[PDB]
Amino acid sequence: QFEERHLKFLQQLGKFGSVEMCRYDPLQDNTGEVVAVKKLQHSTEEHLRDFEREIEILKSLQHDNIVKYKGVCYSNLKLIMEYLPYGSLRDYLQAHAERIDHIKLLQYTSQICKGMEYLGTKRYIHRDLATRNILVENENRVKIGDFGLTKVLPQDKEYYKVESPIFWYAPESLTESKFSVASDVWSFGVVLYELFTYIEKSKSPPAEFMRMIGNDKQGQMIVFHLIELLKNNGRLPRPDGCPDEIYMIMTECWNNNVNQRPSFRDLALRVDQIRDNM
Ligand SMILES: Cc1cc(Nc2nc(N[C@@H](C)c3ncc(F)cn3)ncc2Cl)[nH]n1
Repeated sequence: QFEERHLKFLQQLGKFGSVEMCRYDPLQDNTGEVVAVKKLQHSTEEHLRDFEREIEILKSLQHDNIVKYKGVCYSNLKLIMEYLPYGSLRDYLQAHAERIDHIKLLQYTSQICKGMEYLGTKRYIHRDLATRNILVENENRVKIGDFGLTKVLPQDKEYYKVESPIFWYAPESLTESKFSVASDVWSFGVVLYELFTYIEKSKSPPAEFMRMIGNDKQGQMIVFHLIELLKNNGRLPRPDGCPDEIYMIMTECWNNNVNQRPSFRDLALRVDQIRDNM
C-alpha cells in the first residue's frame, strides 16, 4: 500500500531486476524514511508470477537475520523493503577487512546460520546463499537480503526440482537440479569459505574452481568439468589463516552424500562454541 508518486528516487543500488534507494515521502514535505525498492526489468509473464511468490515468501518471514518486508507498490509491481545501510556483506567485508577479525566473521556466520535454520522451519529452500546476498545492518548484525530464487518444498518430498551460480551449487543440484536444506548447507559451506578469504579476488570460488579445472575451459564444458571435479572429491582449498576446526566445517558441508551433511542447528552450535574458545 505504497503510492508510486510518493517514492522519491535517491540512487541505484544494483542489478532479474534492479534495486533502488528511495525516500517514501507521503506528505510531500521533506521527511520520511529511506527504503529499498526492487522491481523487474522488462517483466515476462513467468517472471511476474515468480516475483509475486518472492513477495509472499518475504512477507511470511519475521526473523532478526532476514531483511524486513514493508509493502508493495503498483503503478509494475514494486517490492518495498527496509533499507540496510552498510550494503552487501561481500562489499562490506572488502571495504572494512582491516577492522573485521575472525571472531567477527564467526558472529556473521552464526547469524546467517540462525536465519537459515528459521527458513528450514518454513520448508523454504534459498538456492542462492552467497555473501553477495547477505546485507549488513550494522557492525554487529547481518541479514539474509534477497529471496529471488527461493522455493517452497512440496508437501510430500524433502527436495525440489527446478545462468545459475554454479560454483555455489551442490553436485546433485548440478546433475539433477535437485534443491534441499542439504544443498543450502553445501552453499553455506561456500559462504563460510568466502568469509575467511575476506573476498581476496583471486580466492573467490569462481577463480579457484576455474584454475582447478583449467582456465582454458570455456562456455558449457565448465559445468561438466566441475561435476567431474566434485565427484572426484576436488574441493576449494583452506583459506590462508582459516583455522583447522573451521575448514573441517566447510569440508563437512561439502559432502557428496546429502544425508551426511550437517544441519543448520548443528552448524550454529559448533560455530558459537568455536567463537567462545577464541
Ligand atoms: C533490500 C535492500 C538492499 C539494501 N541496501 C543495499 N543494497 C545494495 N544492493 C542490492 C542490490 C542488494 N540487495 C540485496 C542484497 F542481499 C544485496 N544487495 N547495495 C547497497 C545497499 Cl546499502 N537495503 N535493503
